[PDB]
Amino acid sequence: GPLGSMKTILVKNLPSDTTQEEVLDYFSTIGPIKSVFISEKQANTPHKAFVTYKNEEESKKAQKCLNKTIFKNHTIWVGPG
Repeated sequence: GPLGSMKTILVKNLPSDTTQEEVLDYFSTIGPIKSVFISEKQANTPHKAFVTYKNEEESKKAQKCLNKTIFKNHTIWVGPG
């Protein structure tokens, strides 16, 4: 699609001690990633991170392939930014 922001997806529920490199490694299974942002923790809210893919085709596939997968010992949710 035409909007570059779409290449950035939201990852919910990563463990609090997860590193940016670990996110890179896990999400790079789908395709190349430009950047990883682990957001500051919001009060009373699950952890959130944003992964920006090089290609929208791969960000879409990541949502399908990685939603409700098990990252170490946490289930994670993956969807649109």
